[PDB]
Amino acid sequence: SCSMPLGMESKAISDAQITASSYFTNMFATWSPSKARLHLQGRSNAWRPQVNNPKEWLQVDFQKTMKVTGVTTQGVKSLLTSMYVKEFLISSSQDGHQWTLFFQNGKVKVFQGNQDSFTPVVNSLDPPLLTRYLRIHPQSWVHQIALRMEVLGCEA
Repeated sequence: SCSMPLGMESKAISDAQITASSYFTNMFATWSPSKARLHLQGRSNAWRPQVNNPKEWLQVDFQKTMKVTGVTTQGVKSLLTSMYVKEFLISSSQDGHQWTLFFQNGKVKVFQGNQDSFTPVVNSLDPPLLTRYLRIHPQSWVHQIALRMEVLGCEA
């Protein structure tokens, strides 16, 4: 039951609720955090940080506690170039300042993400997170960090 899309694609999570450490901008496109939406089509249809390094993060504030049972991620093709995140970490917070990394067997879980530019990949959170804030941390990528995502779960 608890595997409903929490609103990235459908826009139930509005633009103001999605933030990042940085985003890439130029006069061809604006790859803002609010473009990080599963299946989004268009000119600048993903989040890209301004630099490619593992200190970058994308954040979603659900604005209330949600039960999170999984995440779906996708890359983008732009200007003939596929860009996707291959591996990533998840952290979560209830307040927004104190962040807990998602662990498995007593250390940080490294999620295996995408292997192409348009196939969505679902990763489960076991045990599920009860959380207001979720951050995704790119650890490895092909060509450029690029993300479109969905969060899966239910109300709590």
